[PDB]
Amino acid sequence: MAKKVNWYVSCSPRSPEKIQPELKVLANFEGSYWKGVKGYKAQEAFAKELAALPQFLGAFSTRDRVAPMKTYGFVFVDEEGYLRITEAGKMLANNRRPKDVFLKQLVKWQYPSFQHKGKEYPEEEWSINPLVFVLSLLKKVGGLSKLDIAMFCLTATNNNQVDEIAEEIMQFRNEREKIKGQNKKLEFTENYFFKRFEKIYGNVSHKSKIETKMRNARDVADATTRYFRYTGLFVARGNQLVLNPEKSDLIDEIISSSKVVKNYTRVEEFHEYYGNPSLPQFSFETKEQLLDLAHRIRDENTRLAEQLVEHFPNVKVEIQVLEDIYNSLNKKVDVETLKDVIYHAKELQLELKKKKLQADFNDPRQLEEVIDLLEVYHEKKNVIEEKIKARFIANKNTVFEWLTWNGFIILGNALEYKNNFVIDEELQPVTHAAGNQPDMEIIYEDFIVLGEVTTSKGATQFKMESEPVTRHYLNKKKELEKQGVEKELYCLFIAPEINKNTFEEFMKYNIVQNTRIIPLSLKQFNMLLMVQKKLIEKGRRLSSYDIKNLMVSLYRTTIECERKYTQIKAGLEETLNNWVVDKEVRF
Ligand SMILES: [Br-]
Ligand SMILES: [Br-]
Ligand SMILES: [Br-]
Ligand SMILES: [Br-]
Ligand SMILES: [Br-]
Ligand SMILES: [Br-]
Ligand SMILES: [Br-]
Ligand SMILES: [Br-]
Ligand SMILES: [Br-]
Ligand SMILES: [Br-]
Ligand SMILES: [Br-]
Ligand SMILES: [Br-]
Ligand SMILES: [Br-]
Repeated sequence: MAKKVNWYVSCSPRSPEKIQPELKVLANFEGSYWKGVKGYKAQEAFAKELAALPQFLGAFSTRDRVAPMKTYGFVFVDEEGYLRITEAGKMLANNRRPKDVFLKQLVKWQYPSFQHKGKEYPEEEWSINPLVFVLSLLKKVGGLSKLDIAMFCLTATNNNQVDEIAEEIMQFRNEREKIKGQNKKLEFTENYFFKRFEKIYGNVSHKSKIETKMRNARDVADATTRYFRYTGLFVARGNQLVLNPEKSDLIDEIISSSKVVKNYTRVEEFHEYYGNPSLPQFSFETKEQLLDLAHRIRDENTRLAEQLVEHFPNVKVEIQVLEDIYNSLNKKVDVETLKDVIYHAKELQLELKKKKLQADFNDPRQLEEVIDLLEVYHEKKNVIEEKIKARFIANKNTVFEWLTWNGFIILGNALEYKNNFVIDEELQPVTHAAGNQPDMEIIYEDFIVLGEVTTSKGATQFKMESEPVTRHYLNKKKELEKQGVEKELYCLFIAPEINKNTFEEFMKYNIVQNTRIIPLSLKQFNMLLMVQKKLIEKGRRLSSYDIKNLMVSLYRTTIECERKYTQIKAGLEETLNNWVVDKEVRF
């Protein structure tokens, strides 16, 4: 059959925030001829401008990068052959309320559509809003792993199949539980997957063929969870995609008002709807009800801050931003201003939830959980992969970044815990930091620490980290100086095993290029977490000063110590132990 039998979310890119910079470049070619051979000139000029983008300075086809921008309603080619940018594409190019733009586009997203119609996508088989299908399915099955999405969701082609696939997942789960033996369970699962795709791609080395289908499905499932979590309607709970408990009413309305419109065969008529980021218009998107929503979020944020500020006065950072955001309603109260206030207020609530983790970590079980997961990174690669896949959606390299960041939060005192990796609305990890950024920036009152982490080993470690770390350091220092920020910059480089050549390369930059890179073993980093744990046990905790002094002391050792690897290494352990002993904790 030529009929397609699955939908997909693009893997180019697989994480949705990487579209904006592409789209901003593409918007420059609005009004360009973009069809046929006359289309070549503009499309090749675009391709060159895009290859200069940081994310591509590490070779695709232009058509391949543009396709998701068409599928999600940001751009189209009109009937006269010119490239056009929709209002949704314009908003995202300008970075206005991007997660909200994605929510509305992916809620409207349907099959068939202008991009996916005709012979390949017959209405007899196709009538689905993939994101909404998945919201409705989760109401039935609670959660979906990436494998669940690959096995059951992508091959759903009609909104009316929610109940049937719900029933089938539960029957799959009920049987799988009966299979005794973890390995046995893996094989059952894999064979259930093989058979299902068999009846479905029954179309036409067989096994080699449906195994490619299965592999593709897994790939797409990953991308799907990242795009869907980006909207905020979904979050991770362990290794499962689940509904965001704080968006219940919004999710109810989405399910209720979603639809497959039939006006998709001509490009203009379809994009007048699909490219409109005001559509669908939700019940509460009136001035009157947006005031109420803005005020509800303000009260939530206030409640949060006030619970924290007595023991964690660094939340005074978000309290003031909060005041600046809402002072705009003083000047003007219209729907657009309200939307912006509400967008920034949710962003700030997330910032408050990061400081709230400080209070969570007062419970030693919570704190030790972070330590214990970090300790997993001393195990062999196969063990790490298994333990992390069972507890997270994100891969183990991303999770190592997230765990190290939680480590900074446990030590406390920062003004901002700036993860550069992506997290979702429940603070769970999604996508690794970009190649041109350190993994995180922890800003304190009078110093700043970059966190650079890797699970890399030996020469590929040297390979991977020597230039980017020293470059990220130097770019940041440059930026701070241009911005007039009078704070010393440190970089903490953390690996389970720090390679001597990597180490020696950072020592050379420290003394030669005036960097302040401090290489700390995962074991040494975990020691810090244990020192804080014991202090909290005794009613104390580390101060901002304490952390500064560690950074300064270790820094000084890197440049004052004798120029010999073994000496500097032992000097750093010495300095560390002093600091630790100074805390007078049971060690
Ligand atoms: Br980029
Ligand atoms: Br194209
Ligand atoms: Br696509
Ligand atoms: Br098009
Ligand atoms: Br919305
Ligand atoms: Br998977
Ligand atoms: Br099971
Ligand atoms: Br077995
Ligand atoms: Br996200
Ligand atoms: Br604080
Ligand atoms: Br590893
Ligand atoms: Br992994
Ligand atoms: Br990633």
